[PDB]
Amino acid sequence: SGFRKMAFPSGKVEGCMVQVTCGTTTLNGLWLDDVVYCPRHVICTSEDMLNPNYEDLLIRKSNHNFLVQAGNVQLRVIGHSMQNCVLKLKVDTANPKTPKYKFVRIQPGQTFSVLACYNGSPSGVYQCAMRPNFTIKGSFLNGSCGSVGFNIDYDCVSFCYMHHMELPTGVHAGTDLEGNFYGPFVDRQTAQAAGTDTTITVNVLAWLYAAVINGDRWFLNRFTTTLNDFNLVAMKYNYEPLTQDHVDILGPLSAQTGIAVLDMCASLKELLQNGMNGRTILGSALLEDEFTPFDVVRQC
Amino acid sequence: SGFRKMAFPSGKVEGCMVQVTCGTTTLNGLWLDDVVYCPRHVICTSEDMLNPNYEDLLIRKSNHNFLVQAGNVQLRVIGHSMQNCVLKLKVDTANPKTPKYKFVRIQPGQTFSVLACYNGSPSGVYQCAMRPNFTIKGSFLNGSCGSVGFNIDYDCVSFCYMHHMELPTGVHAGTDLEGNFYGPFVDRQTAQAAGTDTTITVNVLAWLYAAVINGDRWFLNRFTTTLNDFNLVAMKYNYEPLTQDHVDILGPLSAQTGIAVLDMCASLKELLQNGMNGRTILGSALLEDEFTPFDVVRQCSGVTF
Ligand SMILES: Cn1c(=O)[nH]c2cncc(NC(=O)[C@@H]3CCOc4ccc(Cl)cc43)c21
Ligand SMILES: Cn1c(=O)[nH]c2cncc(NC(=O)[C@@H]3CCOc4ccc(Cl)cc43)c21
Ligand SMILES: [Cl-]
Ligand SMILES: [Cl-]
Repeated sequence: SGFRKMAFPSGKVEGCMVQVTCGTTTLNGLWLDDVVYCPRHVICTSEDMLNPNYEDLLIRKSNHNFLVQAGNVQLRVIGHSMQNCVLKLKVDTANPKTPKYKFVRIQPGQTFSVLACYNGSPSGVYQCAMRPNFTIKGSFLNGSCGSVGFNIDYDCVSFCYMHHMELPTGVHAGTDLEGNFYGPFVDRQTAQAAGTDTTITVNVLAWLYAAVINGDRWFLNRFTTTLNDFNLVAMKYNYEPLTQDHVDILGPLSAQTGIAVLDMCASLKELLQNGMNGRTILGSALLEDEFTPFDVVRQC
Repeated sequence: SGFRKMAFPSGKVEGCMVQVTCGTTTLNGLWLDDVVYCPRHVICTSEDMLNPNYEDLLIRKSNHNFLVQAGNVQLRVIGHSMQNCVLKLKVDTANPKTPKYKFVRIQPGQTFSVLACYNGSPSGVYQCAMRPNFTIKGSFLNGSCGSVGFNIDYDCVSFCYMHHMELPTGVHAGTDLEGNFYGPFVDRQTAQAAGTDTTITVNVLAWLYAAVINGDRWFLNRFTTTLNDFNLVAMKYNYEPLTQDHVDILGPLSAQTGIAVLDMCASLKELLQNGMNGRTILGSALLEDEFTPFDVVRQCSGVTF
């Protein structure tokens, strides 16, 4: 029993965190096998950030302009290349702590653990979701660039996010480990803004199923809804559309609790209309949307 | 920017988790130096749990009745003894991954990270507070016993909790690493209940300071209060009393934000009396009490381990 926002154990990722310095800029890098991945903006000074020409800035660097520190040991950089917005530094030592890993690009609504780091040293771990507007609501201070997001389903680390930037609203933007940004963001200090964010409907439904599994039913009602009527209502509260894929994904939770997906949708419609009336669901007075259907099954 | 419920990095503790099996029961153990610590109820059948005589149950076991597995390697148990509600299994190999550590007993209101484990394998990490009623609101399934709670202070892991039991309300009870329960709980399958809980006032104030640091100021007001008047309000709303020690601990956050502790108390009094009026603080519609003043300072300053 209980239901917490739970992160994956971070040890496998801690053993990969290094500090990358280029000139006056220092940030984090991810050391896997003989390559250190880090945001390409490590080659910029604050005066290069409006319209950096990364190819031009990079061609001017030699391997010895990149200082990589793993613990108290300096690694030797023997090659460098850029892939999209990530810089890949080939080093002369394979990381002995490299876990089994893969790089995965995630979709909005997906969750992952973030190991926030400064100067190549882990500070804490928390759970995040890729918002529908392609930002993450992280907790990152200056120096956190290069910190990564990951999942560890079945002993293999799937790296899905590398932190690059903080937007004016205090939310965060980054890339997958192939250096492709999530959303329409660019690694430039030009004016950028997070688009209007919305609630991850399929995750709210998964979390209502978690509440039923954990013994709470107060929010259920005798009604059902069509999928289209549900979407017409939910969109009025800035909820993401629920697709037939989402309905299918909620199938196992529906079978376990005995509550049809569209019957849970009718409960959600009523919660949006009424609020909670002084009650809570799984210790929350708001509808939680950063648990996926997969997370609920894993935790419950 | 941003403020998340953040756990300590768990790697130092992951390297200590092992699986302990005694007969049909399998749970987790913590392997530090040449000793594996686990709940003493690993030796009980469900019927023994109704009214266990742990000394009598233990004298019937040999070292070979405890199967300890660290990853895919079986450790050799060469001794066994009980300390309060923990069983200590001496093994023939010191854990090469033993971090610098200490065993500390925490007080209600203190937070810690929990590394939830099953079959000696870490599954998740989350941040908990020891409630005023000595329970923790954890997330634990069958097989999670022996999972531990900890903090990291510099490069030293301070182990403060070992999981033993789930209570009927779905909250959790356990011991420190010396086997002393937090709360009036016993390791027996007999009627037990979590007592009425209260809110950790000093932690709510710390989280209001975190909200101010992150730009959420709507709840600030021109008023101040006295510690006695505030405590009359805290008592009325099932909040823990705020002491001068709590006020002193919040000193740095008060100096940074420019909001005196009793000025923030006046904000909290108004929130208790009026609610949030449709608003949220740090994405919450409830007053959060599982961040200590130290957690707020640490998260807002980026301390690493
Ligand atoms: C400077 N800084 C903070 O104070 N809190 C941060 C949390 N995360 C990230 C950063 N920094 C950034 O966002 C940098 C500096 C500003 O401009 C840009 C523009 C583009 C890119 Cl890719 C990176 C950055 C942080
Ligand atoms: C059995 N079980 C679950 O289903 N979810 C659990 C989460 N945490 C703990 C346990 N288990 C317990 O509580 C066991 C079994 C029940 O009886 C008692 C009585 C006293 C003590 Cl010390 C331990 C236990 C879990
Ligand atoms: Cl995905
Ligand atoms: Cl402090």
